[PDB]
Amino acid sequence: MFKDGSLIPYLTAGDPNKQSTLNFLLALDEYAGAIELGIPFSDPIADGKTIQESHYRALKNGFKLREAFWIVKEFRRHSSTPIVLMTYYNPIYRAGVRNFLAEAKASGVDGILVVDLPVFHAKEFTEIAREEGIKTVFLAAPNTPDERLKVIDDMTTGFVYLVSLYGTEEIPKTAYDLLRRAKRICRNKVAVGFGVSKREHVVSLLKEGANGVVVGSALVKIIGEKGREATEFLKKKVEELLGI
Repeated sequence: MFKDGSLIPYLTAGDPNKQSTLNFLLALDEYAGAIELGIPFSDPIADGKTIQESHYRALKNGFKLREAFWIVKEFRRHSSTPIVLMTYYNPIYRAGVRNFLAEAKASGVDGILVVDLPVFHAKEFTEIAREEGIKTVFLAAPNTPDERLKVIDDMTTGFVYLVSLYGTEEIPKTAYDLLRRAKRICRNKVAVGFGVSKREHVVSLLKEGANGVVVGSALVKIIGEKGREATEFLKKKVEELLGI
């Protein structure tokens, strides 16, 4: 879905507010190869500390499941940059999968990542998304075996998203191991969410096969620091991670 060597900015929808998220996105596009928009949820038991707090914030500031599409609808008015919507199953299962997928397709969403998709509903979900034109994005952690990575790759139409609860300040060997294993198995391109925070992390991961490097934590960190005034600090951090 994105060019090799891509830096993939991740932001939580509505942190601090929807209009502000849109501002940050339009401010990081020039560096992005793709954008990942998260939908805040009550129990983000899969995310790390920093990102869990962005959800806690978004929800505090009054967020609604459909404020995310607005962010995308408006972003499109200026960019074609592929957009992947990140979410927990709950929101989708409540509003209706096909209903949710179709609506995202209308606002401009290209693909979607469901962090905790029940294997019991994975099949139907992938088929529906396909009918609706939404490329799928599946996740894998360091405790994912080669055999599941293969199953994941065969279902994936967008790209495989490798993560690490670990954190860092260096990328843990377990995450590196996961990357190597993924490149050796996945036919789809892969992006890594290993919580980068240093220019040496980006250089190293791209060098090791990561088709794309996601950058969330390091941005959400700043966002939860400067709020609306995060913009400029976001660009300097991105440039740092680029060495520019």
